[PDB]
Amino acid sequence: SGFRKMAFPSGKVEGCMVQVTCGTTTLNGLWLDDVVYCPRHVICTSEDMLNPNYEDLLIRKSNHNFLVQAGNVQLRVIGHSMQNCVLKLKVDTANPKTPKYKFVRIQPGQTFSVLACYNGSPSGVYQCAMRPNFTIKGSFLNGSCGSVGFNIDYDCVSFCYMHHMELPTGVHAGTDLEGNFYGPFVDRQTAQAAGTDTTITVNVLAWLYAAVINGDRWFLNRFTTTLNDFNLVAMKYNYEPLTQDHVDILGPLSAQTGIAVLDMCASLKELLQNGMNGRTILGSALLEDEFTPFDVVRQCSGVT
Amino acid sequence: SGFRKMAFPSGKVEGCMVQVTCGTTTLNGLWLDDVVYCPRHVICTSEDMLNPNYEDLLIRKSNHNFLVQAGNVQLRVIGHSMQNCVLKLKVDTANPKTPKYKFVRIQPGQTFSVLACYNGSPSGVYQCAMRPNFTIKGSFLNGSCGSVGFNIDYDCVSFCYMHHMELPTGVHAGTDLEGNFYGPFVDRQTAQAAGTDTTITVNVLAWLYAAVINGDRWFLNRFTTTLNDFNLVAMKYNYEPLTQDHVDILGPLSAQTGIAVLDMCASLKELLQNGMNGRTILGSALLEDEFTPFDVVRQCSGVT
Ligand SMILES: CC(=O)Nc1ccc(Oc2ncccn2)cc1
Ligand SMILES: CC(=O)Nc1ccc(Oc2ncccn2)cc1
Repeated sequence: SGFRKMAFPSGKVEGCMVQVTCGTTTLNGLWLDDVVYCPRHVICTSEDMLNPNYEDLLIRKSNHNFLVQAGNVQLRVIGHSMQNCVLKLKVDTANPKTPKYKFVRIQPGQTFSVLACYNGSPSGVYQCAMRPNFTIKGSFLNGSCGSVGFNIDYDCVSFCYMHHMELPTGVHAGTDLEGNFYGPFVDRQTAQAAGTDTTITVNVLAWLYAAVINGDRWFLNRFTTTLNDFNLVAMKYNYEPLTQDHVDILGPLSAQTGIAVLDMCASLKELLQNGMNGRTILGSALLEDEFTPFDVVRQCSGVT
Repeated sequence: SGFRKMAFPSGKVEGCMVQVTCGTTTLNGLWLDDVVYCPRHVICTSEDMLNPNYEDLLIRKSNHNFLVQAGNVQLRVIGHSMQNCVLKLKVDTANPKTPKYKFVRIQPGQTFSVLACYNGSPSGVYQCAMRPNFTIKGSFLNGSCGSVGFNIDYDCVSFCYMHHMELPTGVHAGTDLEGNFYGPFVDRQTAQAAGTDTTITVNVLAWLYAAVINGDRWFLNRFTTTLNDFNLVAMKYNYEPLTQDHVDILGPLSAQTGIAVLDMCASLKELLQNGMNGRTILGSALLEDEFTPFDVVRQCSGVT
């Protein structure tokens, strides 16, 4: 029993982290097979960042201007290309620790672990969600760029995120491992205002299930609701609309607990309208939205 | 910027996790050098657990009754002893992945990462504190016993916890790696009521510092207080007494932010007396007490 914000074990990703230096910029790269992936803004000064022309900056760089260090051993760069907002550095050595891996582009509301790194050295791991405005609320200092977000399915690491930017509001923007930004963000130091940070309704319901399963039941009420009725209250509270797909996804938690999804919706409706009245749910004073239904089932069943 | 509940990278501990089976009980062991550490209740049936005589149960066991599996390779057990509440199984092979390590007994209020495991396979990592009543609020299902808590200093893993028990109230009890329980708890399935779960005041102040450093400043007030005055309010709110040692420990955060410790105490005093009024601090609706001053300095400076 007990329910924790749990990251995936980080070991398989720790074995992929390298330091990339281009002139006076150092940040992190991901070494998979004989390729190192890193933010293309490694080639930028902080002055470059105000209005970089990446293609033009890049022409001045040779393979030997990219210094790749894995632990305290330098890798030899034998090729470099730009793919969208990532650089791919071909090195002469396949990472001996390459795990089985996929590159996946996640949808907003999906959760992932981040291995926060500096000079290619891991400092910590934490669990995130891709917010509905395609930001993440990370912990990222200068030198953390190239830190990656991932899920693990048994032995297969699915890489979903690479850290590129802190927006002036202190939230985080980044790309998939094809170098495409999540949302409308760009690797330029300019005004970039995120949209509404809505609450991931389906994740909140999952976490209310997780709570019931762990003995926190005070918020269970006598009411039900309908998707359309619930969704009027969701709109009012900057909660994502709930779809029949979300209902279906919560089906197994519904089954395990014997609480119909729409009953738990009515419970959430009362929490939104009445607040917590100084009470907590799984040790939180607010409604947690960074557990997916899959996360709740994994953690509550004990998947390794 | 941003501030996250961050675990240590788990890789060095993942390389130490094995499965220990004694008859029909399977749980996790820690393989360091040629020794595997595990809860001594591996030798118990769930019936044994109601009133186990460990010495008497243990006499019936031979080296070959202990099945140690590292990945899908069996280790050969050449010795077993009981030390307090842990079994030490001598195996004929030194773990090739043994990191530099220490066994340390932490004090209440100190934080650590847990690698939650099942059948010797890691499922996740999360950050904890030893509560002032010597419990932890973990996430631990059946088969999770032998899962360990640790800090890392650069390359040296300090092991501080091994998971033994879920108390009837759903909180967690365990030992150091010498097999001594934190607090008054015992490896027996019986009424064991934890004391008052007080809030780790020094950790809350550290986290208010972390917040100020990350731009959450709304709770900064015009008041100061004294240790004795603050401590009257702490008592009332089941907060640990603040000592001059805690003040000293917060000194560097004080220096970095230019907010005297007693001013931040007066800020906390107002939060305790007035509550949050529906506001948040680093995305929490309650005062977080599972960051140490060391944790705040590490995460805010970027230590790897
Ligand atoms: C686009 C730019 O500004 N400079 C650049 C041009 C061609 C390049 O050649 C290349 N090499 C290996 C694989 C793929 N591509 C690399 C970098
Ligand atoms: C205490 C008990 O009930 N049974 C037991 C007795 C002596 C033991 O010998 C031993 N062997 C190696 C190192 C240290 N000790 C082991 C287990």
